[PDB]
Amino acid sequence: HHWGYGKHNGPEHWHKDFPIAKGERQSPVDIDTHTAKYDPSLKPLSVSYDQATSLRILNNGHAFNVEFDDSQDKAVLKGGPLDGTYRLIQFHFHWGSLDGQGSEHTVDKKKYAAELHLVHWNTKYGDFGKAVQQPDGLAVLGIFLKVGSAKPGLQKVVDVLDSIKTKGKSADFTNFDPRGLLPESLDYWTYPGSLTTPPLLECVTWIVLKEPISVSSEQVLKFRKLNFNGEGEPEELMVDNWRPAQPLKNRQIKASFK
Ligand SMILES: NS(=O)(=O)c1ccc(CCN(Cc2ccco2)C(=O)CN(CCC(=O)O)CCc2ccccc2)cc1
Ligand SMILES: NS(=O)(=O)c1ccc(CCN(Cc2ccco2)C(=O)CN(CCC(=O)O)CCc2ccccc2)cc1
Ligand SMILES: [Zn+2]
Repeated sequence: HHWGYGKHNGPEHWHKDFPIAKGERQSPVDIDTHTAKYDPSLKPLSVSYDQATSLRILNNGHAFNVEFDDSQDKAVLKGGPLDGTYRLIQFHFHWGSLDGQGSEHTVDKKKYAAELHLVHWNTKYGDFGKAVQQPDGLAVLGIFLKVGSAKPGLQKVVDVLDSIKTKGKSADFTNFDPRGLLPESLDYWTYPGSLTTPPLLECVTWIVLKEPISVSSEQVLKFRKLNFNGEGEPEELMVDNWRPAQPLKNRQIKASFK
């Protein structure tokens, strides 16, 4: 795999090794708020993270993942548009080189500074690798970040990043509560889509929260000090690791709220 976010290996090149990049349900997308229809049949989300067990934080060369114990139903997402139970496996972010870009989804073409993805897999498929082969295999909860006041629940993440500066580095990251990354409201938009990085599999029910979280300039500046490169290689700052909006095609975005 030699895909990335550079001019020579970025999103416009991905289709050559991953032809599904030009598929019928690719993500992210622009959320046109006036065209999304309230669906009164959608249920409230059930975010049940009380028993979450975080384990480790990894710089994988594309972002950093906070990984969870998903060998039992400890942190799960249910309800909303979902049938059944989806286990939290990891979260990560996408962010920009400046505050005016970074998110993958957009809202009436507005780009946020960053976007958090809480990744969950449908337990009816037994493991994540099986789930990604199914149209309802994953549920990703997407949360926009804007720059303003600090997010206290993000600080423990920010302060460990110095220890995973380069690709392949990891660190213990136990006892982290992902509930501190949520906004107050769970109002959301939802639509069927894909992974936003290769292999771009069309296996995701996207649930994008309407309310952004606020993070401080200092917090996002620390994201931007990470490296795409490995240790002992010339520095390539980990910034602009977002895929732009893709064609909506034959899909409808539904809103949980009027
Ligand atoms: N899956 S895809 O999107 O369709 C996709 C896959 C491959 C490429 C080409 C990658 N390119 C262009 C590039 C991209 C960024 C800069 O230059 C390279 O030059 C190859 N080279 C650096 C690629 C890399 O690892 O970044 C690695 C091979 C190599 C050989 C010998 C010694 C060391 C390394 C582009 C897109
Ligand atoms: N931005 S996004 O849309 O939210 C989004 C985009 C990409 C991914 C990546 C998913 N991938 C790559 C992948 C795997 C299969 C297809 O694709 C992995 O997680 C790979 N992982 C190893 C590297 C690692 O995780 O350390 C193993 C996953 C696994 C396989 C089998 C059983 C259990 C777990 C997640 C969310
Ligand atoms: Zn993501």
